[PDB]
Amino acid sequence: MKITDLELHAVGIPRHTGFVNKHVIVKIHTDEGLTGIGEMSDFSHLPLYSVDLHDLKQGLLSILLGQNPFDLMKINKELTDNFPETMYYYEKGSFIRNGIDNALHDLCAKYLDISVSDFLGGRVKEKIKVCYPIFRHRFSEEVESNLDVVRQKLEQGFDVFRLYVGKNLDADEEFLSRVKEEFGSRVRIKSYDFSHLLNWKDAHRAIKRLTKYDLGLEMIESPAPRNDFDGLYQLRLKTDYPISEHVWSFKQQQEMIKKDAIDIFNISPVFIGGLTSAKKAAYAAEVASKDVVLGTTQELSVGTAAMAHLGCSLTNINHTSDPTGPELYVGDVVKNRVTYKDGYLYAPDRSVKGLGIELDESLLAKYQVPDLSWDNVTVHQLQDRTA
Amino acid sequence: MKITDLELHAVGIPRHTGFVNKHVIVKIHTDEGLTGIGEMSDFSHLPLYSVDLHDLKQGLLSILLGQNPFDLMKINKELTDNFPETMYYYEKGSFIRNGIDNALHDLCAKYLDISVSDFLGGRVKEKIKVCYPIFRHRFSEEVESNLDVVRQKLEQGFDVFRLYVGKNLDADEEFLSRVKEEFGSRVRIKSYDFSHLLNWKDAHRAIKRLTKYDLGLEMIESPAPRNDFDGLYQLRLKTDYPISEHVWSFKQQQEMIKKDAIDIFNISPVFIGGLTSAKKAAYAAEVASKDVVLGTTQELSVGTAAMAHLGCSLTNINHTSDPTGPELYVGDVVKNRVTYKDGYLYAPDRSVKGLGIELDESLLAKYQVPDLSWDNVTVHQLQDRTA
Amino acid sequence: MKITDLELHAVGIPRHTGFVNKHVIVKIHTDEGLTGIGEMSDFSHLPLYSVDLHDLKQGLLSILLGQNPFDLMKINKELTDNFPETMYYYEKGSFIRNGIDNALHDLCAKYLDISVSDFLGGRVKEKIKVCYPIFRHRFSEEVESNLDVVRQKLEQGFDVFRLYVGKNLDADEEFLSRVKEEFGSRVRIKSYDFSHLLNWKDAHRAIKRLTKYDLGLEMIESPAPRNDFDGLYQLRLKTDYPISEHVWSFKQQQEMIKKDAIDIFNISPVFIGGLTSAKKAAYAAEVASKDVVLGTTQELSVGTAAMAHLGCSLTNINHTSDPTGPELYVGDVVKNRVTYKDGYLYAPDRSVKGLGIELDESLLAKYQVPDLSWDNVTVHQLQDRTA
Amino acid sequence: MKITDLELHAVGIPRHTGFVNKHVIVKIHTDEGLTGIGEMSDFSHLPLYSVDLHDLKQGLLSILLGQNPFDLMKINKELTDNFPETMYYYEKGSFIRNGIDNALHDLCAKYLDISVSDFLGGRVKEKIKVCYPIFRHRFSEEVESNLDVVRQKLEQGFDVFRLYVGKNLDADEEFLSRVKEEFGSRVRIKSYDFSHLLNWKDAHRAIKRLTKYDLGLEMIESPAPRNDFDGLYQLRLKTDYPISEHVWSFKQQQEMIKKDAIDIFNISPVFIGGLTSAKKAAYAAEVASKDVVLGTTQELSVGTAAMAHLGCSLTNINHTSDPTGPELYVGDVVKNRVTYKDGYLYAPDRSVKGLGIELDESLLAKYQVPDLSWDNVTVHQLQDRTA
Ligand SMILES: [Mg+2]
Ligand SMILES: [Mg+2]
Ligand SMILES: [Mg+2]
Ligand SMILES: [Mg+2]
Repeated sequence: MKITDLELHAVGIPRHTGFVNKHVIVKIHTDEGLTGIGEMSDFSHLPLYSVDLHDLKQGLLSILLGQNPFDLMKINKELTDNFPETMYYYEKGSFIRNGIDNALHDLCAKYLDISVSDFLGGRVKEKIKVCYPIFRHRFSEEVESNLDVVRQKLEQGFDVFRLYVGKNLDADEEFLSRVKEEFGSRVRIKSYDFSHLLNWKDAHRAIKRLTKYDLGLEMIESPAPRNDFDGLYQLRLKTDYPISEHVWSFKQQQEMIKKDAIDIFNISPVFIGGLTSAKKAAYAAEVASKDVVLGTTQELSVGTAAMAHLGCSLTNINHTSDPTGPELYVGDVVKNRVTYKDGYLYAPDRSVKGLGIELDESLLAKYQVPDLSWDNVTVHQLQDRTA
Repeated sequence: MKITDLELHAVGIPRHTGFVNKHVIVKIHTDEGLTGIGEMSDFSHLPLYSVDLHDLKQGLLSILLGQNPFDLMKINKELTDNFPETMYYYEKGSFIRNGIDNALHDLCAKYLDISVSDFLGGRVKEKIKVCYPIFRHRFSEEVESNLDVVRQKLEQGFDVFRLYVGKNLDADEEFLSRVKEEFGSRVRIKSYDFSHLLNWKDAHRAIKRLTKYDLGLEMIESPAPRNDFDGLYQLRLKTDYPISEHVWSFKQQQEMIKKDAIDIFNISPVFIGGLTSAKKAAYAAEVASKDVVLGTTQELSVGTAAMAHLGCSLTNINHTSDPTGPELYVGDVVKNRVTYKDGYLYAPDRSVKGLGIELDESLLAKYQVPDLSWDNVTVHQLQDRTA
Repeated sequence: MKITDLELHAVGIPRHTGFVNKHVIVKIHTDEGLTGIGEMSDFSHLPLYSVDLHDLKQGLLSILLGQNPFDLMKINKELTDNFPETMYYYEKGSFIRNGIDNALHDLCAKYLDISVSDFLGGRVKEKIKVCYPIFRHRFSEEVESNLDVVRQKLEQGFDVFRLYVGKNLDADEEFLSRVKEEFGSRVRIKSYDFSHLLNWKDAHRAIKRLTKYDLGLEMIESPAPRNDFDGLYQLRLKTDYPISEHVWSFKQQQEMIKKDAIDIFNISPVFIGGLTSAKKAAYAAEVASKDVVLGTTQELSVGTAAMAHLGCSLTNINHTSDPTGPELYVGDVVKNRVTYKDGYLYAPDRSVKGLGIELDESLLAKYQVPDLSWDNVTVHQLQDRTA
Repeated sequence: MKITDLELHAVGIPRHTGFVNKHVIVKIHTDEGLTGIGEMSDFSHLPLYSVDLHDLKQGLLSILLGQNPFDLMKINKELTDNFPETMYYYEKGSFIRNGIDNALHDLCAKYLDISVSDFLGGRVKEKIKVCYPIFRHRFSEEVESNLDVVRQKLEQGFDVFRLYVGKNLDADEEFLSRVKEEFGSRVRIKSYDFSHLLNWKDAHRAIKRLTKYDLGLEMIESPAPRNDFDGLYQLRLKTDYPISEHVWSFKQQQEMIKKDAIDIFNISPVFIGGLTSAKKAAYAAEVASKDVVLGTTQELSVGTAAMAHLGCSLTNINHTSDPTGPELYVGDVVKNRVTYKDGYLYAPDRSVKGLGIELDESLLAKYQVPDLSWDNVTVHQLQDRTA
């Protein structure tokens, strides 16, 4: 069983918020005819440069050609050798490794005629509670619209949300106040996400005022600058609420564990390099007796399926998670999108071998884009995912 | 696919050193007729009490009956719930979990018609370098015999050994001196193992005198009391050689990582609860950028096969390992023992589904023992594995 | 005075060692006709992906178009906003910012009819002592050739070299032994560079054996993994020799200062984002009373000129530096290359406004490459800069 | 281009508060006829001794004569060699270096026919928000007068003030209460300045009671004894408000950064040695991701212009600053004083080469004083700047 070819399909898919993200769908072919599909999710994050896909295909083929897809450890070592961890939340090399590794999981599972779920340790649960995102308000006039989003998504079954804050505390607080007023306890905002925008003391001030509104609050996320382990730790001591932070590299995670800097490790395949790398991070957290939440960059159904399988295999996810990409994007590239019901993300049919998802060639063509080039966008928009 | 029954076969097998160990061979039956075999290796360690196997079978069946063998994470969680980690090197509950988990790996692999190697992440290598053990000298008159062991094993292909030290430094040093004198550089003693017998300062003194003899020395193992993380750390700073310590619980490992107490994590399925638990520990070490060595309690071919598969899947084993059980025991319970050549342990045939090993019912009967009861033995003998 | 257009010229230039690097020459045009030239030096480092230059030109123009070139702080803030620091030695975004910022310095200086030297604080010295690199030996058979390099470069005036070590200590030591034997004290090897390849304890062992050879040794560089501040600190306490490390981000530098992890800060424009960013790093080091050495990625004459101007303005460079790009590359893109005499890099003519260098359009065409795509190369080769 | 002569003009100028400060206006002449003007601001601080200006002129000429004004780094090194940093807030040697360095900036800019703004990195903003000072109350009967100051300055456009506290908490609190009562939210008191008068615990008590009044409070300044880094740190952990402290030497700043002792670094040219030294301090703060506020000793228009140029070039000034000297002093020595509008200090006309200020010889004569001798004044008056 050996890899014979690789295909990278670039697509552009807008969100209901108006933000347009570019993704890359992966296809890994073998000598036996089995093909694994994967996803290099959301390249639309800073830095403001783009990766040449023609060159990337050559580099990746050079690595994969002739290899046994079952050699996951070997292949991931070589992938990391060529795309080193950088201690940066949005390293494009991590998105790349992720697409290859989840495609390999799909491939191996298909070959074995089993769901990726059973290739990852089986299931602990059949679905995971998630939350719908409300992007940060930079202005008070943005509140009304966001309240309608809550009203609409709640009616659709999403009773839990998360709020990005930090830019305009008055606006943040106006929103939280309106929500509590209109929905009482019907809606929960499980997290206030600062996106590394504030130094910890300022975050402390913000946290102190925002936490006046506790609508089923579960955690405060990224309340310090990237890699500010000391700040995270001090904040963890001053905050009653659990502190959560994204895991973007093993070194970064090791340090947060060494310093006991946080309470919840936000782990997501795309930011750490794939399912293989995410499992290592999740197991490290388990060994450290740390809580885990399944994070997201907001991916399409292929990427969401992959993470749903991993999510349902973990024993230390005791809080609400974040992947709601297929609900946020207006389009997708599959025949049947992953399913969300009552604010829960369901793991794909365990009876279906592979990821449990199927590409729709007509949709791949429909959303096709010539490259990962950038369009007109501001830094604020890239940070907040707004348009 | 569900578990329907469980069998526990107790056996007693003497070593060439004269020490007799008791093991338990596991059989996990399913509704579809597939059976997974496992091993609860070497129960012959302190504390000086024994586990009732009739009661254990009931407790384990209560847990396993009706479950899907592929739910490894779920099952291991329940196993740990019933057999908690204790921070003790020889917790019998860990040996128990190990036997069940490796039997489940065998079962799942058989069902999928693949080697356990491909169920663990494939291969990074086809064999792992190991060393033959020379148990500690309590007296100078024990040296001669041990020199013959070296002479004999070297001729058989084992050019690397490890030496247990600490009880009699004069004897330890006499041995090392004789070896260097007779074999020059033909033989390497990759580790001096103190077995947690000395406080770190005394170990430092011992290390300073013993390291006068460096025959390809790779590490100093367990040079401090059990769980003495501060001592290990101080010794790590005073020793040029890497310091290695066994991983017997996640809490213990977390602490050694938090304090950067050691250089090499000695990981072995039997002491941590199985392949699933060992993978978690190995991945935690990888995330922490720490070296790993495959340790051992000296198991039979079933247990050695399981660890050989895991060993060949890891990317961070850069030193000589220790599993040489099948070479140390006079008998075994399989049709074909694992293979050792030129001081290397080979991973079972990757073409053979499952563990790649086969039980020999006649040998199971031959070595059968009614229970895990203890025979006449001293504390020194249990610590040194001598007779 | 405003920016009106931008040009990015990709080139490929082989080294005498056989390694081929790709660079990007920058041109920033203004309404008044003045053009600043710059260099995005050596993109040929991992990660193994390449930046789309057509897209990059658009992104950069979006930032620069219409701006006043004299607004260096404002522009650098916006550059960093779009190309965030990642805590990674070879972040391509840093090379990009560097090319833009040094082109802006050239532009501003030209407008003022002064040398970049006088735009950076004048001069403290007219030349800086540098060393010629001897890339790491992976095999003993590579020694002879490297000895000839020393023999040849010494005859040309380079009496100081630096040696990359870590892969094969026997080979490293063979080289050092041969050199001392053949040249006595005629040649100095000012640094042993581990390139973050070893954990600090292994580096300590290596340092202990390699430092048996002290041929005017000034420092040990990168003797620990990237961002291993604790390791650097411990090594700094165990090593008599100064410990030096590259500055690749302000956060990383802040942490090495907070922990007093090193003795010498290796600062180079390309890895930190340009002259503006390098000045900030150098001043931070000065405020911290820390020694500085001018590092390098080995750039062409445009990039080397820029760093020569900065180098000669600093008051805390008390050791031998590393930029010898124009001596290492077989070709260049200027009419007159920077000058090296007696192992010293001379700052460009202070009477010549701007960088003091002039592009040669025929050479730009000669070395032109269609893009920054990768050719066949191994990880070892990318780490060691060998072919 | 070389320095040929130096002039030091001592002047005495009273404040509207009645306090009389002595300053020294600097003139640096060159062979080409260009003259740079500078200011050694407010020598009227303890210690109670004065510097002989005849001797100083000789010492400074010895240093400057024949030098190239563009050699800022070289000259500042030599200035610091002769006037060492002492870790004291009011080291007269710092005022001296400051006057020379800002005069050199004026000189270099004039030669280049550009504003000092463009010699410092351009602009990030065109004006900086400042606050008017209310000096500490030692008695309750001093409150009324200070309330009139607020009433009067507010009408003139200053809506932000800062209050010196610590001597009489009852008086401090009486003032704050009256202000809030009479102006509601019309006026903001951005800082409560303890002037290093109290030990941190006493400051904590004072802070706890004073912060009952939050009129746009931005920071607590100098809430611990000089150089009490541990105290500043403990207070930073116990105070929600940012803690700010003056930077009077690089060693002091390095230590506050090493210990993460404060939130905001109050940087001002006069206390650190000039624009060159202040830029180094500001860049160090930037590298440390620390906020900066432009502090003051309250200087004349020459010194305020210099700092206005630096202030508008920094990217990390996110709070209200303090320089309001030209509004506080009854007289000045220039043709046109720096401009303040709506509580903002405007950077001098960017079209005017040099500092953008012009000396008025008649005013220099008017305010001339024979030396820097002290008049009758008490320690309390020198600490509080009262009369
Ligand atoms: Mg995203
Ligand atoms: Mg044992
Ligand atoms: Mg380079
Ligand atoms: Mg003053």
